[PDB]
Amino acid sequence: HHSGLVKMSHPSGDVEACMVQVTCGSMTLNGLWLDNTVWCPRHVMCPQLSDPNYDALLISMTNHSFSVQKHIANLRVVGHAMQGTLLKLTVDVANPSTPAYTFTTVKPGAAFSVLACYNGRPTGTFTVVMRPNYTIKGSFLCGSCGSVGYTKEGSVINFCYMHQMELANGTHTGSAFDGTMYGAFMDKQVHQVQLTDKYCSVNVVAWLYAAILNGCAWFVKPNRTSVVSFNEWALANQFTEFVGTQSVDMLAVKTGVAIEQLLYAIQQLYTGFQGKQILGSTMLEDEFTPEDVNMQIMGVV
Amino acid sequence: HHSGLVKMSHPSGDVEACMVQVTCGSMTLNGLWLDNTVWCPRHVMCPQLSDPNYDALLISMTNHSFSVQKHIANLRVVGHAMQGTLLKLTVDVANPSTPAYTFTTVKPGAAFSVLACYNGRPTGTFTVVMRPNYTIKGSFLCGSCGSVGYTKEGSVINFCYMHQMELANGTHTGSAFDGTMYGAFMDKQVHQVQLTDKYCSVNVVAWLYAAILNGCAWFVKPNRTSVVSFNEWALANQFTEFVGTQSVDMLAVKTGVAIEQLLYAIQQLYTGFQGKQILGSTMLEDEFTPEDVNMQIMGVV
Repeated sequence: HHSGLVKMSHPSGDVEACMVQVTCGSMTLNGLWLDNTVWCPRHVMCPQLSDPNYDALLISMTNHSFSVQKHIANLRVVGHAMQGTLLKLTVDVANPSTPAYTFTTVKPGAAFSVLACYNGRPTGTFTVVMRPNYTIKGSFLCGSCGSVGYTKEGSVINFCYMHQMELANGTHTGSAFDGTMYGAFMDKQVHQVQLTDKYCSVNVVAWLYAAILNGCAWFVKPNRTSVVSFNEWALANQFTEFVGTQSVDMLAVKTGVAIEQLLYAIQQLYTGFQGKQILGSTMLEDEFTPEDVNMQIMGVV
Repeated sequence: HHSGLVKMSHPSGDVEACMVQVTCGSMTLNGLWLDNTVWCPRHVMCPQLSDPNYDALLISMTNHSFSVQKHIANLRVVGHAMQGTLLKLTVDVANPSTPAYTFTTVKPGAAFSVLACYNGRPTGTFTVVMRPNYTIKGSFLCGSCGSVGYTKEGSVINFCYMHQMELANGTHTGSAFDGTMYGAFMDKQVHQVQLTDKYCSVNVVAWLYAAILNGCAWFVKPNRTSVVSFNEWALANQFTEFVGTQSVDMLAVKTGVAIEQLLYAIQQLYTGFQGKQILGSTMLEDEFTPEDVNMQIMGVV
């Protein structure tokens, strides 16, 4: 039985109309063009990208150091500034396709859509969850820096991610549009310690509820673990602590299974499934959120 | 270690600009508006959708039976015709956002992108493989009929799917734009036998090669099975017969592992992984194609 659950991304139209190519000397990557501002990673200023002095690089630059092309036009740069790990270029024309938008920060376990681009040309879209160590399991190649991740509320786009790097274990990180990197990472071509990932408990619970909404419920016993008792279990077992939400509450209402019944389940399943399947998997799945389950299986925003 | 592989869809921009809402009396669904033609499922003509007479319904209709709204305008219908399970409405204005496009038929194991829509409003994009029983494991709700699936070559969009139904096991099917349904299915609200699914061998091979390109290769032995010998194995074991492609050939070249080495591997792994993992899974994965692996891990179109 198929669960109705797929990795689903927002439609990328509105964001595609905001992507440009930024070139500063030898280096070329993607930017995001909203109003009269173009955002892009600052290492576009760098030739030898290990321990570089972006402050010195920045001052070395004038407005004519930066070339910005729209492929999906040429924008004249009339300003330049650095904010954390991003450049903030000002251009003479405002993007007439600028969406209604905000900037935001995504939190571990939250999902968002990524528009992957090369040379300012949109090439693919996918959706990820911010992991607990502030990486994502994306699909990025050389030239992908500057691709953006975003959520959408109504017609408003919430930009949350500008892509910056691949870590040794093949995951990816980038920055928020305040210029801070997610996690403790730095935008230099240096060795960095990746933190440990954890299962996202709220999302494993969402998934068990998705199984239930598909008729799969052998793992539900009457037993129960309190959130508090579970959260002390979690800290010893590479699970995040669990924090409930109204979205998880809707699922408990629709199915009549209590959060605490599944917290207990997680505790048992972690040790072993015992040769059984859950939604065609034999390991806990934490890549779907309570909102994904509410929307895709029940129609609920 | 993360493999760099995600379920990746084309950017949906060009197609979003082609989606409209079609309403005929009580029933509302999505259409695809290219040039002066709007395509939509024919059961929009139906009130009691079991054993309906579309031929009689069709004749019962005039041009003023059909209302077509663009939300992402109102199009006057000046023609109407039925082709298999689709209506072909002619409208007075041609879509000025019409992409370069073709129609095509997708084959089992091939991947494509779906733009899911409600009331003519794009709401999500995802990517699927056409299964061997001509269903897809999608994410569709009431009102989703008329959403479209498509591939993309260069700037040309290859429309291959217009969504029609959910089968009892939770999978989905629809038609090609010649109006034929995929598989033996019919667009009536009646019981239908679903055929058996099979593992897609070419795609399990692509996946084992993706593991190899990520350093994971414990399952590679020197042993070998011929395609022919494997294809006779497959017919007894719910695998598709394997047909190689140049894309699978590139992977064999880049890694120096022979197709036949992995065909043998599949044969052993099918019985059991023996408590080992492959790319973080413990079952064979057939949802990624040789082209997905070539593009996402190596940059190769």
